[PDB]
Amino acid sequence: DTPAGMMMKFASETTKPFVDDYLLSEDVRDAVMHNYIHIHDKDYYPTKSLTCVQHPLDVILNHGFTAGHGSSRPAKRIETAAVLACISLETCQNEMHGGQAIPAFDFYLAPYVRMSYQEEVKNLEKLTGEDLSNLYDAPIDDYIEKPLDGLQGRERLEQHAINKTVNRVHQAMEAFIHNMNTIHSRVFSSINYGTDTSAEGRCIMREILQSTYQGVGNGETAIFPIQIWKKKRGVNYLPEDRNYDLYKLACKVTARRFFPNFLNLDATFNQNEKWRADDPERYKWEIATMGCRTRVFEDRWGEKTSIARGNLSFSTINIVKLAIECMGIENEKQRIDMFFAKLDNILDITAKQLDERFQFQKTAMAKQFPLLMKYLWVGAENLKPEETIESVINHGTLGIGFIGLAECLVALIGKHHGESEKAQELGLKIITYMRDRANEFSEQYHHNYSILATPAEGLSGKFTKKDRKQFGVIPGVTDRDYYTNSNHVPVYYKCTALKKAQIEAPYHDLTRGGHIFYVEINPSVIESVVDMMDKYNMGYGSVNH
Amino acid sequence: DTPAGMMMKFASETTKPFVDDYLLSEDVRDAVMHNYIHIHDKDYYPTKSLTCVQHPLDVILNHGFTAGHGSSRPAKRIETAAVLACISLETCQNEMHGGQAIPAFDFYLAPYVRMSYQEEVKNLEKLTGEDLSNLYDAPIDDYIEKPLDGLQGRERLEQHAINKTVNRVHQAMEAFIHNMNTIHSVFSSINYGTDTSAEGRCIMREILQSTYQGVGNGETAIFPIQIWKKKRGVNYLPEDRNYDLYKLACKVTARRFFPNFLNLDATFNQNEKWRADDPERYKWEIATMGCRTRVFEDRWGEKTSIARGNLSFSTINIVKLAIECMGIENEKQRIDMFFAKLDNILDITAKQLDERFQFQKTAMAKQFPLLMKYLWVGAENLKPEETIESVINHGTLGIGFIGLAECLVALIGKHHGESEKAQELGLKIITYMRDRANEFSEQYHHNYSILATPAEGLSGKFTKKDRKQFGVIPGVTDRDYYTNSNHVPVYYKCTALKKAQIEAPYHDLTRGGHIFYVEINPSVIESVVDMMDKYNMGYGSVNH
Ligand SMILES: Nc1ncnc2c1ncn2[C@H]1C[C@H](O)[C@@H](COP(=O)(O)OP(=O)(O)OP(=O)(O)O)O1
Ligand SMILES: Nc1ncnc2c1ncn2[C@H]1C[C@H](O)[C@@H](COP(=O)(O)OP(=O)(O)OP(=O)(O)O)O1
Ligand SMILES: [Mg+2]
Ligand SMILES: [Mg+2]
Repeated sequence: DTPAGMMMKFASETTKPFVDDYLLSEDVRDAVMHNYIHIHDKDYYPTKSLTCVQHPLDVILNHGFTAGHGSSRPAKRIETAAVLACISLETCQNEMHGGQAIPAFDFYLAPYVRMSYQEEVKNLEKLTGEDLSNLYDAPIDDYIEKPLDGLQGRERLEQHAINKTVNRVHQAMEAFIHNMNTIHSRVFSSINYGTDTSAEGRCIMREILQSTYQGVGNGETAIFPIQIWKKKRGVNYLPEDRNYDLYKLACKVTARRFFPNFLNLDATFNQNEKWRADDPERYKWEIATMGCRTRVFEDRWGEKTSIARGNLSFSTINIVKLAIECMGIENEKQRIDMFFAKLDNILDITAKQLDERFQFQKTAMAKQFPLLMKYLWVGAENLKPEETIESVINHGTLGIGFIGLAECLVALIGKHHGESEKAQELGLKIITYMRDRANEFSEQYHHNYSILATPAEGLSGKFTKKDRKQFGVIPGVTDRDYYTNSNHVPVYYKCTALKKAQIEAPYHDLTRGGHIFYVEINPSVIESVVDMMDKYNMGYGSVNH
Repeated sequence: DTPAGMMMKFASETTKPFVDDYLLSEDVRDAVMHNYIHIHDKDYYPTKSLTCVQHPLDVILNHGFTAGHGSSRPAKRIETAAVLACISLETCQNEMHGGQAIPAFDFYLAPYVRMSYQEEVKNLEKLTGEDLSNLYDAPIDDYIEKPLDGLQGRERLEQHAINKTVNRVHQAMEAFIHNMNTIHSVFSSINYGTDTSAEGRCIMREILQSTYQGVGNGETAIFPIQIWKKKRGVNYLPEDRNYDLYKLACKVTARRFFPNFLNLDATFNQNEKWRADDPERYKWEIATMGCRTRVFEDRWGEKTSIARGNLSFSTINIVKLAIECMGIENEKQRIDMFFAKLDNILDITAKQLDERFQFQKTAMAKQFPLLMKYLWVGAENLKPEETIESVINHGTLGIGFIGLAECLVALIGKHHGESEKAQELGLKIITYMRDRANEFSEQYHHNYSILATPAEGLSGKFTKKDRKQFGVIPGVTDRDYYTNSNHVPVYYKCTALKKAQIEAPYHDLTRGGHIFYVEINPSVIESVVDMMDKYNMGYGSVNH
């Protein structure tokens, strides 16, 4: 109970009551206290703050940032480039109410391994006068480390120059892990890597994979940052691929430290038509994600990219409450036919909730978000510091959620989708109907809408605690607490690894906002999980304990 | 208009009235709503947070800190030491409502220059097989940079190994200055000047040369606030060891208006256990922050400033009483009414400080991570829930005033820059407060002091309400922006010597804080410091 916690707690409790009675609609706020819709991050509504963003780190490292009275200059070393990444992540956090992500962590910091190598290559000609003017552009397969025991030539001062760069990058990544793990006040951070096939890129991947195995402190396991591995055929999946070595190392780390996660880049819906293996800027047309299971890929009025975009707001739905309210009728054809009428009126209600906040997030000032509306958003750099930022906000995304499929799969047929085949077919109808209605609203409201599988990181037992107080204790529904996740097989049901994958697989295509796959337990038991993610279309996956 | 600027505004607006109506006493609330006492940091009352502290960095840097789920290990390089210092100064800011100060900056960071130099030596023996096992304990006069154009043997490796340490320390100090200046969405101070070893001088020079280049495209920085410590026998006279750094500091202040100056002789900053050969002599030396705060003596402990600090302080309005005392014709009666109107308010302020002290106790050692574990004098002897009560008694409490010149014109008609009768009456209103502070310290069993408030959040609060109540009075309520504690008015044409002579005597009486302010080559700065030494000053600042 620090003073910082007691200050934000007061702020949170004095802002939500004002939001409900002065900033919402009588039609929408009616369902926000009736166990139908949960408006995420309601305490930050009066501040016109967006949720999360993928940082375009190339615009800050090349030309410095000038926020407030603090002015910086272009970086020239690995040490100063890694720190500026933390500064950007810790500064934009005070302007947005969600998480911060770095897409293409390998791509972004790759050039500054080269610059730090040229600095050493001219601090060794000072002691030893030599015209070493060719190591600037010398191709290097990778930067490796080995004993300097036996060498009597230029290589002994060449391999040593590589030898001291890895440690100067080794400490730079160890400081990155500790610095993002020391939350003093009261910071959610995520990094994705794996798709860069160069010497500079591969140096970053190994040196942060070996610092998440030793741990923080006296051997403790770190919690932040959240690390994600990007898997693509032809690069790092098959044994013949270039980065197969670094794929078989991340599975060893996950067997003792439970990181990183795995992102399936084939996925039949993560593909793009302007991705080439020879493009220096090919990282634009690749999917990146955060630890909150958020996807921002497509665009109805722009190019298909994820950099410099993000989420604006999202809300969660209670599909269990509708199903429980539909009991009593005997015939099964009418209970199911009444469920979809109770879902149409809440999807339309949710859609107006997002639009009413889109207008409020408009008419803002670019100076309310320093370092965001000047360097981080797509349409910035074309606005005076006060000119009503409106022509850059249309590229964001809006989300609609749901929770508790298994419980609503036992309120109409009696058995959930882990012990019945009739229960699995009805599960794809209660989801594919929601996906279709998002396209109608996006054309109607002139925006981007999507369907989300909510992480339930702040909604663990809010719905079931109040559902018990209304209807009672119903066997199999309100008798366990802790509603199951989006569509997962219940944790109290004995199921094998394979049978769990065949059931949760089809739903990932329908939900374009986010999804995950969880397995609870040698690295062989970890690679077999990733194999299940290729035999079917998965997208995201995680193994923990 | 940032969201973090609206959330904090909401928190303050919803927290202050609750403090007013459900946490104070009636006798103190009545005065706090009646332009007599202003309570500093009123919005942070319900959180049992203290104000400021001087960080003992040695315990953190020797054995690492474990706050929350983050665990750190002992440092081994200059970069890690500086980053750990920044982390400590940024973490404790979330547990206290005031500023953070680092005393003995050079003393604290000296050994890690040696550690980095040893690392460089052992890295340079790697390339060329040579037994350089004696440079670990080789005395060095100082670490200086020079060209390497022309030399050979076992000296261009052991002078260039020292020529790369200076760059590493230089970049470390530049990163420190820039990181303490970035506004994410923090008030910090560092004190240095008294260490005479090679490493301390290296650190002092490498930060003084960077507070001149500026931040960004050669722009003047604002943070951290830097303070220079001046002592006879070390860095004042031309014969002294650190005279060159003193002249360099004057040159930097001549164009960037930093650092300030702290007079260590002062007749009241002296200590009886300070020796020139003590490795721990920095304990018995005065340190200050940018908010004019002094924590030196102790009625129930040793005389030091490390690991101590302030708990709360409040400001008084002596102008209101003097304005209220007008109308009577004779001067003796008007003067005698003033001290009567002052005594009761002094007692009220003492009671308020004591009651807030009583509330601040009964806290938990787990409400201030790393503070009640590594940063206080009596910590490291408490279980994480043992209700700290035996470590809080070493803090301090503060009573302040504002507007001496205006109260000097409500009784006699002239302020203490145009009369000698008005200068004698200004040395009574402060000595009475000092005597009453000693009496209350004897009574309430605490430590109390008198302060000259910085007026960083009280600039025009009092004058508007006084104008609304009494009217417009020529010379009193006609100028806006009440003068500072005891300074000569800015609208009076005065030289520097006369201002120094007028303002000098008050610094001994005010043991909480004070400053001497001058508005414009290092010749002028040297003259200001000479004026400070000629009388007893303690603290001074020159800036345009
Ligand atoms: N920015 C940071 N914030 C918090 N802790 C940090 C930061 N940077 C480094 N640390 C931690 C990592 C270590 O536990 C500790 C000391 O770092 P360091 O000097 O590298 O020592 P070490 O013993 O880990 O190094 P070596 O690898 O040479 O043995 O400080
Ligand atoms: N910790 C930090 N926090 C914020 N800004 C920082 C930090 N460290 C460095 N900076 C800023 C200030 C510098 O002007 C800028 C560039 O750093 P740096 O790599 O030292 O470039 P430079 O051009 O000053 O170096 P050089 O001394 O080689 O000329 O980064
Ligand atoms: Mg280390
Ligand atoms: Mg630099």
